[PDB]
Amino acid sequence: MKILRTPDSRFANLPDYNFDPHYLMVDDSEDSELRVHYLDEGPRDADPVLLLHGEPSWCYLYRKMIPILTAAGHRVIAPDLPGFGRSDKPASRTDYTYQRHVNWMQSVLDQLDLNNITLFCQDWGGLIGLRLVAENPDRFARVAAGNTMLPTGDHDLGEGFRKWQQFSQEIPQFHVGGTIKSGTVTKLSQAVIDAYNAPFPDESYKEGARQFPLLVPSTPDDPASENNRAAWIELSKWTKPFITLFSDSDPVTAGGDRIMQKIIPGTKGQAHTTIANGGHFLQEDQGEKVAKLLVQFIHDNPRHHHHHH
Ligand SMILES: [Cl-]
Ligand SMILES: [Cl-]
Ligand code: NA
Repeated sequence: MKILRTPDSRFANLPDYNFDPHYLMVDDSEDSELRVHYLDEGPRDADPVLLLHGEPSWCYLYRKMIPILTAAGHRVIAPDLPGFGRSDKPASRTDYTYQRHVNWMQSVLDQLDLNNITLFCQDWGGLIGLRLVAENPDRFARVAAGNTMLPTGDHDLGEGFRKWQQFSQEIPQFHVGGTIKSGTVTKLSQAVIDAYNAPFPDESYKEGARQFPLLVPSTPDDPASENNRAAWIELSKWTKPFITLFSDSDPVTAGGDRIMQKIIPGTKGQAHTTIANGGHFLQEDQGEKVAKLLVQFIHDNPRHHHHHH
């Protein structure tokens, strides 16, 4: 595979974003490697909070959440998926697969040796992140999920998702900022919208953004269907804390918290809530509120341990 790298001038002086870049290389699965950007904030020895973004966002989506988390003493890891943000971007839509995305984020976990993780996931950050939880029980301490899902393809995904999937593929050019506007309930400033467009100087950089909706399992024969069935059987044994923080104004994922509460034992006892005045990209509309709830969630669910452990 071939990769594109967004010029660094694109990332200059973005609103409410001043986080230094970190990088690591991951195997591209085709005999080379590509660069993953991530943020790594907060005390070096603190348990990490892993913030995974999805389609078609990047770690900028988390910028209002990160300072609240680090002020409360948390280490925060916020990676950019290949195809997005400051990460390298495979040049063909066919380069992007569900399994590759899982493997690329697994490599982040492995290289950073993240343990005792609190995951917060949304959109594809949950399609990927919940797979990582299922496949790495011993690395995760807690999970928070908002406006996400984990489809196996055995069921209809519903009105909202079907509309999105169709629109995302029909449009002549993919307007990343347009998608963020459509998935928020706030009149975003143009400089914020421009920050969502920053990774993508032209259409050639958008192949990951264009492929993502096609990778969502919607049939039982999807290449990810069985892996997601297996993930659900692991989640049905997840007894550690699991909270849902879905918002009120996202038809694509509405009600998706109920199946998590039904199936996942570690949801029992947690103070799930519905984030008011929040669209699909609830971190953009309601980042402060969500981050405060995530701080509280960690506080309400201590991990008892010795020093250095
Ligand atoms: Cl736009
Ligand atoms: Cl999608
Ligand atoms: Na429950």
